[PDB]
Amino acid sequence: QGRPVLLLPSFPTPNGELHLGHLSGPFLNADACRRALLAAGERAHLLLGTVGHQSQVSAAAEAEGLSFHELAERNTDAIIEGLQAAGIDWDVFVRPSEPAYPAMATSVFESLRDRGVLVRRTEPTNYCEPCGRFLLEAFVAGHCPHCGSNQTAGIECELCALPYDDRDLVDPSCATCGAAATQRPLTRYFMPLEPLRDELSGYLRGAAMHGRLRAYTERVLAKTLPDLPVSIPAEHGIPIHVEDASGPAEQRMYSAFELAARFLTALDGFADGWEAYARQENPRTVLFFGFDNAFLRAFAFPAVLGAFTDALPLPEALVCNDFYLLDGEKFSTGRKHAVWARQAVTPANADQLRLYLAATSPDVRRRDFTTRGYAEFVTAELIGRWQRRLDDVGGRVAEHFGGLTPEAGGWHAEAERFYGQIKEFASCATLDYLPGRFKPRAVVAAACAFIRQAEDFAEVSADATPGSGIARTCAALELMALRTLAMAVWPLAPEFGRRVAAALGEDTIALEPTPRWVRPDTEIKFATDHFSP
Ligand SMILES: Nc1ncnc2c1ncn2[C@@H]1O[C@H](COS(=O)(=O)NC(=O)[C@@H](N)CCC(=O)O)[C@@H](O)[C@H]1O
Ligand SMILES: [Zn+2]
Ligand SMILES: [Zn+2]
Repeated sequence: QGRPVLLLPSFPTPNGELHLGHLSGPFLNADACRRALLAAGERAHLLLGTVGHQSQVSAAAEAEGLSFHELAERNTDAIIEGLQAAGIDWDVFVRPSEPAYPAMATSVFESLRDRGVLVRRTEPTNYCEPCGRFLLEAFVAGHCPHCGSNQTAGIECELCALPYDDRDLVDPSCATCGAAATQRPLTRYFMPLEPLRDELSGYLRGAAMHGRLRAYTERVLAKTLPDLPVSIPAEHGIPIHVEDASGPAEQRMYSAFELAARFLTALDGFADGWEAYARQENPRTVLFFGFDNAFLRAFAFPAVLGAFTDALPLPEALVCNDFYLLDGEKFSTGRKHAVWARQAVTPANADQLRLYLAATSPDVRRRDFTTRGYAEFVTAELIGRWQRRLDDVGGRVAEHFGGLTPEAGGWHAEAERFYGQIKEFASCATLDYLPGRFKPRAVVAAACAFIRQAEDFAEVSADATPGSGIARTCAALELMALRTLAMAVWPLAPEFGRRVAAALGEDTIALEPTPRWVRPDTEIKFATDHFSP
């Protein structure tokens, strides 16, 4: 397949900086996926941005005193710096004020309205008379009807992500003044999703996702599908005129409806013409997101995108994660419970921190970050054992082979077994970086177990008869194993992988199931200080 791969992590909301939970979720997942795809010889492009309108930015802008626009651009700068600190690369980044964006968003609404996909509905909607505003998205507080959580923003429940109508939010209240909501009639544009039930079912049946997300899609599809809000009264946003409206006629595009337009604006800038590129290159698209975005990315995004265009296939894989915890409580921008990326990530610890977030990847469970757990990983595992193998193999190559990589001679049983272990590690790495079954956590665990297998084999190498062919084989295998480690961890620790690679005399290592020998006579000198405690 010569198809290019589009990696589309969630566009972070520019109401703050990124914390380590963000990194541990869609951003490290998408960057490591991209890197493994490049290492396997594919074309891979990560599309990013903070473009769009989220009501959280408007609300944060009120409190902070700034305008929506100032606050989004300021936080976009900070988000960009944290991503670069963590080694997250991108092929395009769409800022909140991208001039070509509103045309794109408007094109999607008008094209859906004109083709009959949308409706205008009038219903009683929560309103705050003292504040003088309708109570929706981030401006309403209340409880999810499915799970009872109060971690909501109108139709979005952070805990279960199960959809529901605005009028179903339990115990609504003004999120600004606390007053219990009353009501007012309002007329808004909606996109019904229940007509699309068969298309969405079929689309998701053929998409790749893990079982936790699959079972979520089944719970969603076990009830009727709410209408997706399209328009909304708000101070900021892409304008939408609502005809024959009870309530304000001049409204805005609801953020959830913007998802398709955010994607295509990014692709348009990356390709200089998104629609020609889509039809001529037939890209594969891979989504990365946290579980609070599960409805938005498994349902609302394909629904809107697929009704707008067929120039590109809908995303073939959905790489969903749960929330990273900090000392047992979720990383939270709002609640200011966080370790911030700009403050904590340095060139010296980027590789080891990415390795640790992957070793603890909150893939199907919320998992915990503590500074203790992280520090012990660095010193005991990465230094105490990964660094140790490099040194042990390196110094014994110096001691017994004049620092040159020997050429494998004959074999015996212990070499068979170790080579077979090298094959199982290499195989885990090629498979578990795949978009279709992305599990970096298993690659790190396979690395740790492999280091221990290599520690056993060092005993075998130490006891081979000096000067013999089997002694050469053992050393060639020990080098082959370190070459395979650098191959296997490169997507997560690219600087560490590149440095071990160059000590083995290679500028790049293909990501592949077949282990390779180190070139005989290659001078072997490893650095002693890859990681920093
Ligand atoms: N503690 C945590 N651990 C692990 N992942 C976490 C996380 N907190 C957030 N996330 C995930 O990080 C992604 C971005 O988070 S976010 O800034 O709040 N923005 C949003 O959720 C939506 N505004 C994205 C809209 C879009 O994609 O266009 C989102 O995919 C979110 O799910
Ligand atoms: Zn109020
Ligand atoms: Zn819920």
